[PDB]
Amino acid sequence: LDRADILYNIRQTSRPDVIPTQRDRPVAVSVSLKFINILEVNEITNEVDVVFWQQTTWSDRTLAWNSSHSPDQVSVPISSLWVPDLAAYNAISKPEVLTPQLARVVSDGEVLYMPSIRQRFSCDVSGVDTESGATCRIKIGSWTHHSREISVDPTTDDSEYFSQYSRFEILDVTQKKNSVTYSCCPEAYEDVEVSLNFRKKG
Amino acid sequence: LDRADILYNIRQTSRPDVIPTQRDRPVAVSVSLKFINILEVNEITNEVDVVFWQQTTWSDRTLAWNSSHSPDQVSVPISSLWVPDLAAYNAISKPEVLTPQLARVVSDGEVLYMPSIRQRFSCDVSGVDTESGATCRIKIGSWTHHSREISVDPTTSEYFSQYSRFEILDVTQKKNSVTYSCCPEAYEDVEVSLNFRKKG
Amino acid sequence: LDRADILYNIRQTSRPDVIPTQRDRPVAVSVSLKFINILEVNEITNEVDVVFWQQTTWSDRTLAWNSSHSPDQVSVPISSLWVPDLAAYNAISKPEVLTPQLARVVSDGEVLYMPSIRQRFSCDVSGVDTESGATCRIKIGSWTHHSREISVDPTDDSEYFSQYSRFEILDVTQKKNSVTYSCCPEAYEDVEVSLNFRKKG
Amino acid sequence: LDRADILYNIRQTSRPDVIPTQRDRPVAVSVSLKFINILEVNEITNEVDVVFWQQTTWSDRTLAWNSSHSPDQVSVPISSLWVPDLAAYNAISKPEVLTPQLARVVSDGEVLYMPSIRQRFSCDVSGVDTESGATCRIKIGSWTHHSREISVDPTSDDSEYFSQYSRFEILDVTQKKNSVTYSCCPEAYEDVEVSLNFRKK
Amino acid sequence: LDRADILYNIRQTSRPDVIPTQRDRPVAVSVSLKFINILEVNEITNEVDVVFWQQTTWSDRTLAWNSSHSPDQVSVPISSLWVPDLAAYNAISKPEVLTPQLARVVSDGEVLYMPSIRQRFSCDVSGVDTESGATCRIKIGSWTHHSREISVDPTDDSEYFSQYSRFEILDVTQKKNSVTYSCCPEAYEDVEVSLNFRKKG
Ligand SMILES: *[C@@H]1O[C@H](CO)[C@@H](O[C@@H]2O[C@H](CO)[C@@H](O)[C@H](O)[C@H]2NC(C)=O)[C@H](O)[C@H]1NC(C)=O
Ligand SMILES: O=C1CC2(CCNCC2)Oc2ccc(Br)cc21
Ligand SMILES: O=C1CC2(CCNCC2)Oc2ccc(Br)cc21
Ligand SMILES: O=C1CC2(CCNCC2)Oc2ccc(Br)cc21
Ligand SMILES: O=C1CC2(CCNCC2)Oc2ccc(Br)cc21
Ligand SMILES: *[C@@H]1O[C@H](CO)[C@@H](O)[C@H](O)[C@H]1NC(C)=O
Ligand SMILES: *[C@@H]1O[C@H](CO)[C@@H](O)[C@H](O)[C@H]1NC(C)=O
Repeated sequence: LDRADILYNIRQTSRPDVIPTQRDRPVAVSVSLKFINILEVNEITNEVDVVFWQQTTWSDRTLAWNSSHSPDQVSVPISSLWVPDLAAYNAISKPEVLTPQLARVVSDGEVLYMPSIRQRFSCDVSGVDTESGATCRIKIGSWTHHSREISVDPTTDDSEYFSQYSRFEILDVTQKKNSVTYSCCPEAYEDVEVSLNFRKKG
Repeated sequence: LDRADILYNIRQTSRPDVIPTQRDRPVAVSVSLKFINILEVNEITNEVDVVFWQQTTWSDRTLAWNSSHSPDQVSVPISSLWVPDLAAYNAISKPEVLTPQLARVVSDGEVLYMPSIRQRFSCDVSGVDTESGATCRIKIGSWTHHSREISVDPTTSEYFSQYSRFEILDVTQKKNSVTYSCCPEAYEDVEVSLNFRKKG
Repeated sequence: LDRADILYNIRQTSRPDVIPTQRDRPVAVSVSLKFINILEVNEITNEVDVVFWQQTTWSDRTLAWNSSHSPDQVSVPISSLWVPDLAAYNAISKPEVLTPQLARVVSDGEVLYMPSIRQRFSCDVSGVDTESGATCRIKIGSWTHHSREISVDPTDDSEYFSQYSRFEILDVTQKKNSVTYSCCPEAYEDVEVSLNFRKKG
Repeated sequence: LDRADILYNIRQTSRPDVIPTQRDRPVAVSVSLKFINILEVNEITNEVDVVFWQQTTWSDRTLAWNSSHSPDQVSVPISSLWVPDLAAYNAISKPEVLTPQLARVVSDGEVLYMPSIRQRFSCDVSGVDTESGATCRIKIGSWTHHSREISVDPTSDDSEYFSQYSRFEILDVTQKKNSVTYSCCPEAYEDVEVSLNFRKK
Repeated sequence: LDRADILYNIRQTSRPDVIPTQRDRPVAVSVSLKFINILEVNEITNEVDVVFWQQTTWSDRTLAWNSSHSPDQVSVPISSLWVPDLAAYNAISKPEVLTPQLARVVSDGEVLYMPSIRQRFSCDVSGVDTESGATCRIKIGSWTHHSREISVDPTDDSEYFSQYSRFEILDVTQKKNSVTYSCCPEAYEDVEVSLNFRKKG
C-alpha cells in the first residue's frame, strides 16, 4: 500500500460524523495543552489571551492498515476524520486555529491532532504582578458525549515551547482529570483541568 | 442498530428544511438561557456583551428509532437536523457560537441543542453600579414561524463565572405572545430578565 | 400537499440564479426599512452604525402551489430561492445579517424576506445634537438589474425602534429614485430612505 | 432563448479555471476605479482606507449566444465565470466586497464585473492637510498571468460618485498603464497605476 | 494540448491530499520571504505585524504534460493541488492571504506558489529605535511532515519593501535548521528568517 491508496481508502470510507466506539466502551481521548504565549492579561476583567498547542490523541480502528511494505503514518485533513467535540468551558472567544488542519494517522489507527490555537478565557488573573503569580484554570471536555462515550485524560518542561519574548513567564502547569455530574443530566462528563501558574517578568 | 446505522438513517432522511409539525399542531420548543459571563457593559450606550448556554429542546418524530438493542442517544451535526429559526429581537451582533455545532438526539425523537453563544444586546443598563442593579430584557422567538407552527416556552445563575466584574441578582424567563400591526398571526417569544450589578 | 412535499418541490426546481420576470415586465420588488437601533454616530467623519429590518417582497410564480388542502405559507432558506441583488450605495461595511436566512413563501408565489441587518453608512450626521436633528439618506437598489428587469418601490416610524438607544427618530421617509449613469442607456431604480434622528436631551 | 436557458448553458459549460484567450492573444482586461469614499487616513503610518467601484471588463467568447428573440444581457454569479486574478500590489488588507458578487454578461461575450470594495493601502499620505493635497498611488495587475496571457488597460469623471459627506475631497485622478519585467522572470507583467490626489476639506 | 485540457487533466487527477514523494525520498520545498511592509511594532509586547510574499517552490511530477505544441505553464487554483502544510512556529495570528489563491505550474511539474501574507509574530523587537535595529526571527516548516517526507531549504535584499513604511530593512538572512523535539523520534526541517530592521526616525 502507498500513501495515495491509504488516503483514498480513508477519504472513501471516512464517517467523520461517527464516534469510533469499540464494543460499547468509551473512546479514550488524551489532551495536553503546551503553552506558547500569553499575549494579553486584564486583572480588572479577569481575561487572558493565550496561544497553545492542543495535543490530542485517540484511536480509530476503522482507519487502520497493514504496515508491511507500507508507510507507518500519513497526514490526513481533519474534515476526512471523526474528531472529538472538545470545548473549553470558560472560553469567551472561538478557538482561532493558526495551523494547517491536518492530523497524523498511524497504521494501527492512532490519530494525533495538534492545532495551534489562540483563544480568550475568563479565569483568575489576581496576583499576576506578584512573585507567586496568577493561576488561570481552563476546563476542556466533550460538549455532547458523556463518560460512557468519551473519556478525557491528561497525556503521558512546562516552558520548553513557551516564547522567551512574552511579557510573562510560566512557573507551573498542572493537568488533572475531573468527572462531573450536573443537575440537568444523569450521566458524568469528563474534563481535563489545566492550571497555568504564570506571572509578569520583573 | 449501531451508531453508524442511526447516523446514516438521520443523514439520508432527516429533512432539515422541514418543520416537524404533528397533525397541524405547533412544534413545542423549550428555551432557557444559562448565563455564564457578562463581559462588557456600557451605561451610556445601553449595550451588554454576554456569554450564555442556550438550552433548546423539541421533538422530531422523523428522527426516532427502536432503542431495544441500540444506543438510546447519538450526537448529530445540526446541519443534518431541522433546528428552530430562533433570534433575539434586541441583538445588535450576530450570535458567536463558541462550541461544536452538535445536538443530542434521543431514540424517541427528542432533540437537545445547547450552544455556548457570545452576543451583544441593546437593553436597560441603568442602575448597574447600584445595589438593586440593572434589569436587561432579551426576547427570543421564531423569526418566520407564528404560534400555529412554533410555540416557545421557558423551562422552569448556578454556572455564572465567579471571575466576572458582575454578579447575577435574579433571572426570570416568561412567555410572551406578540401580534404586530403588519401581520394577522401571533409570534411567541421567551422574555429573559437578567437583573445584575457591578461587584462592590 | 404537505410542507415536506412543497419544500421538496421548491428545492428540486429552484433556479436561484434566474430572475422571475413575467412576460418581459420587471420584477416589482417592495423594500421598507424598519429602524431598530442607531448604535454609533460620528459628526466629524459623517458615519452612522444602524440596525434595521429590511422588509423585502416580490412575486415568483414558479414557487406557487394549489393551497386547497395544503399550507398557505412555508419558510424556505434563501439559498433555495432567487433573491433580489440589493445593495446600499452609501454603505461603508458589509451587511451583518443578525437573523436566520429564511424567507416566507405564500402559495400564490409571493415571497417575504426580512433580515435584521447591522451596517455602517456615509451620510449627513450634521445637526444630530440639535432640535431639528440630522437627516441620513440611505439608497438601496439592484446592483446589476436596470428598471426593465427590477423595479424597487417603497411600500409608526418608531414602532420597532429601541427605547434604550441614545438617539430618537423624528421622521422616516422612503421615496423612489432613478439613476441613469453616463456609461449606460438604462435607468437603475432605488428606494431613498431619509432617517431624521437626534441625540436624546 | 430565455434567461433561464442562457444561465443554464453558462452554469453547465463555464470553465471558471480557464483563462479565455483567443488565437494565443492576451485577454484584454480594462480596469477603472471609481472612488466613492476615503474613510481613514494616517499621515504617520502612510495608510488609507478607501471605498471604490472596481469597473472590470473583458471578453469571454465561450459565454456568447445569438441575441435574436433573446435577452441582450444576463446577470451571472462570478463563481460560474472566469474572472481575472487582479491584486493591488500595495494593499495591506484583503478586499472587503460590499456588493452582490454578480457580473453582467452581454450576448457577444463581454463581461462587466464592478464590485464595491473597501480596502487599506500603503501609500504617500504626506500633504493631505495642505492645499495641493496627498497623492496616493495604487497599482493593480494580474497576480499570476504575464502580458502574453493578460493585458490590463485603463478605460469622464472617476470622482463623479465620490461621497459629498467624506472629510476628504478629490483634486485629481489619473489612471496609466505600466509594463514591468522583474529580474526573477523573463516575462513582462502589466498593471494600471491609479494616482488619487486628495486633501482634507 | 490547450490550457482547457491541461486544467481538466489536473482537476480530474491532482490528488490534493497526497504528498508527491518519489520512491519514499522527501519532497524538496524551497521557501523565501520577500518583505513588503512592517505595519505595527510593539517593543513592550515584542510583537510585529508584517506583509511578505512567501515564495514557495516544489516539484509534483503527477502534474507534468508534454509541452510540444502546448503552453509551458498554467495558473491553477491551490484547491486543485497538493501544497506543503507550512506554518510559522512563532505566528500569533492566522495568515491573512491578500492575493488570489492561484499557483503557477510548469509542464515539467514544478509549482510556484507566492501568496502575499499579512501576519503577526512574537519576536525580539528590542533595539528597533537604535542604529543597529531589531532582529526578528521567523521559523517556517511543515506542521505534520518530518525530514524524510518534506525538506525545507532557503532559495536581492528588500527591493520590494514599501518606501512608505515607518521602518527600513538593514538585512535579511534565511538559513536551514533541522530540529528533533523530545516528544518525537524524527527531525523536522525549518527555514529561519532573520529580519534586521529599525524605525526611520
Ligand atoms: C386545486 O385544483 C383543483 C383540481 O382541478 C381545483 O378544483 C376545481 O375548482 C373549480 C373552480 O373553482 C371547481 O368549479 C371544480 O369543481 C373543481 N374541480 C375539482 C376536480 O375539484 C381547485 O380549484 C384548486 N384549488 C385552488 C385553491 O385553486
Ligand atoms: O444539558 C447539558 C449537557 C452538558 C452541556 C455541556 N457539556 C456537558 C454536558 O452540560 C450541562 C451543564 C449544565 C446544564 Br443546565 C445543562 C447541561
Ligand atoms: O412579516 C413579519 C413576520 C415577522 C418577521 C420577524 N419577526 C417575527 C415575525 O415579524 C414582523 C415584524 C415586523 C414586520 Br413590519 C413584519 C413582520
Ligand atoms: O456599469 C455600471 C452599471 C452599474 C454598476 C453597479 N450599480 C448599478 C449599475 O452602475 C454604474 C455606476 C457607475 C458607473 Br461609473 C458604471 C456603472
Ligand atoms: O517580483 C515580482 C514577480 C511577480 C510576483 C507576482 N506574481 C508574478 C511575478 O510579479 C510582481 C508584481 C509586482 C511586484 Br512590486 C513584484 C513582482
Ligand atoms: C500483513 O501483511 C503481511 C504480508 O502479506 C502478512 O504476513 C501479515 O500477517 C499481515 N497481517 C494482516 C493481514 O493482518
Ligand atoms: C512529446 O511530443 C513530441 C512531438 O509531438 C514528441 O517529440 C515526443 O515523443 C512526445 N513525448 C515525450 C515524452 O516527449
